Amino acid sequence: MSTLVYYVAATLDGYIATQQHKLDWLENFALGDDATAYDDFYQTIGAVVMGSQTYEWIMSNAPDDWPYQDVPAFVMSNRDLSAPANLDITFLRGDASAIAVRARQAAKGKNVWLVGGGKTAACFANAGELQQLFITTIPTFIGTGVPVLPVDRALEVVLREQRTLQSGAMECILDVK
Ligand SMILES: NC(=O)C1=CN([C@@H]2O[C@H](COP(=O)(O)OP(=O)(O)OC[C@H]3O[C@@H](n4cnc5c(N)ncnc54)[C@H](OP(=O)(O)O)[C@@H]3O)[C@@H](O)[C@H]2O)C=CC1
Ligand SMILES: COC1=C(C)C(=O)C2=C(C1=O)[C@H](CNC(=O)[C@H](C)N)N1C[C@@H]3Cc4cc(C)c(OC)c(O)c4[C@H]([C@@H]1C2)N3C
Repeated sequence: MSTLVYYVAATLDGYIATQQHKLDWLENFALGDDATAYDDFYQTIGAVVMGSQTYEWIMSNAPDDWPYQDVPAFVMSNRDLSAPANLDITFLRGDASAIAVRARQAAKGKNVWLVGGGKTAACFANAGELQQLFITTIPTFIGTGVPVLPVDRALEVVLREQRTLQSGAMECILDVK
């Protein structure tokens, strides 16, 4: 069917942000020309899913430039949060299965991009709803920070592809189960 994919950038110790929710280690790093183009991945996406912390990061850091206007967007939270009334943004909560079929439908046969973050990704994985991961790994350790996938127990994956870029960053596709 349609794939729920976790496409994310992470440190070598498996963190997707500093403990203060900063991405200096990420944004200050030049992936290089030989990286897989962002567009080529985003072309395969028909919906995005997010937790509320990642939503608030994007709105505080790019308030006038929502990046996913091209697709519907589902933000999970237990608040009655509000989006600018002009943006394709829905707020859902609870069981991760219902959210996935809602998002897979809206994706129209394209994939659902689980942008994150960790807590949200783990909710889906614990529910057996996460099917693939695409990780860009930055050659750095930050010691502590936001965990990429805080699952409750060991989630094993099959390595389906891996590239090492000229800059030291790496890319891999992981299939769940
Ligand atoms: N480096 C990268 O490539 C990426 C980095 N990031 C970073 O990750 C950080 C945040 O990741 P994280 O800290 O894991 O927080 P999340 O982004 O996972 O948001 C977590 C929140 O989502 C809500 N939520 C999750 N599951 C459910 C559910 N089943 N039902 C209802 N609400 C739910 C809750 O919000 P509430 O409290 O509202 O209930 C929870 O606190 C941010 O700093 C972001 O910038 C994000 C994506 C990729
Ligand atoms: C592949 O390597 C990745 C690198 C090198 C990255 O910089 C980033 C990622 C990578 O995967 C991925 C997604 N890739 C993306 O290209 C877009 C930004 N979504 N990201 C997910 C998001 C959403 C977002 C949004 C905005 C507006 C950001 O402002 C720039 C931003 O930094 C971020 C980021 C981060 C950026 N978090 C919060």
